[PDB]
Formats: sequence, structure tokens, C-alpha cells
Amino acid sequence: FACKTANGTAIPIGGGSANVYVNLAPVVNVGQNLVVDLSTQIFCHNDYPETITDYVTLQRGSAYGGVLSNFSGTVKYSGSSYPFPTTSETPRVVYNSRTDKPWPVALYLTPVSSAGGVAIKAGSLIAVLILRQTNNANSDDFQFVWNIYANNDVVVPT
Ligand SMILES: CCCCCCCO[C@H]1O[C@H](CO)[C@@H](O)[C@H](O)[C@@H]1O
Ligand code: NA
Repeated sequence: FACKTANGTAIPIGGGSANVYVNLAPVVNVGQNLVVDLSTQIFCHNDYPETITDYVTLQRGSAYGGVLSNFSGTVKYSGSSYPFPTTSETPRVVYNSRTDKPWPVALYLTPVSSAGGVAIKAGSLIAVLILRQTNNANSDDFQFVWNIYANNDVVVPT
């Protein structure tokens, strides 16, 4: 089991960390949400699907930068909604092919009344998402750590 971003930045068997750079709507009013889909940019696969079933959770999601200070959030994982920042681990998604399959995570962020300016800074860390992988074969229990960076400034009009 290993993962990589859409541009091929990889985390190998056993886990580790990688950076993910996301485009963000450049102007978000206080009545709109800022949506950060990560499923189009984070992918994983199973290295021995003939035998092993891999199980993958969102173990934790933490907010940084302007997302932490200027937005409130939820995260959807595999079609279910949770608070963001998270409070506990989600249920599992199965990975059962050597072909890359998306990691089904997206953030839904709402400006808080204080927002703001600049609401999110280009190049800044905005989230850290921990993917936890186990299987039905052995003791492997690995963290894949995704550091999410904003590509661009986001302005919240006032
Ligand atoms: C004849 C025994 C072959 C043994 C191959 C084990 C490969 O293990 C790797 O790939 C497995 C399948 O993705 C993962 O469940 C495991 O955590 C690790 O990432
Ligand atoms: Na990418």
C-alpha cells in the first residue's frame, strides 16, 4: 500500500509525508463556502490485492494558517460529514487494486465573522490530514501525512 498526489509526489509502503498544493477560489464572501476537494489530488493503491485487503481512514484533520483563524469547517470522507478540525477517526475505505484510486476527502470551509484579510496566504500551510492504513493480513498500521498548502491568496470581502 502506497499513495501519491496527482503530480506523482509519493509516500511509500510504511507511510511518511508529502505536500499537496491546492488551488482555492480567490474571492469568498461570508455567505459562500470555500471547498477544497482533495480526492482529485491524493491517490492510493494496494500492492498485493490478490491476497490482502487494505483499509484506510481519515485519522485526523487539523487546520493551519488562515483556514484555522478565518474559517469554520467540516470534512467529508467517503460521503459522510465530520467536524473540521476532526475529533476522532472515521470508518474505513477499502483499497483492493494496484491501480490508483482517489482518497475521498474534501474540506468545506465557511468564513467566520472576523474574516477578514488576507483570509488565506499563497504558499501557506492550511491543513494536515493523516491517513491511517491497516490491512487484514498483519500488524501494519501506518500513517500517511498530507501537508496541504494554498497555491494562492484568498480574499474575503468586508
Ligand atoms: C507472499 C507475501 C507477500 C507479502 C507482500 C506484503 C506487501 O505489504 C505491503 O502491501 C500490502 C498491500 O497493499 C499492505 O497491506 C502492507 O501494509 C504493505 O504496505
Ligand atoms: Na497534485
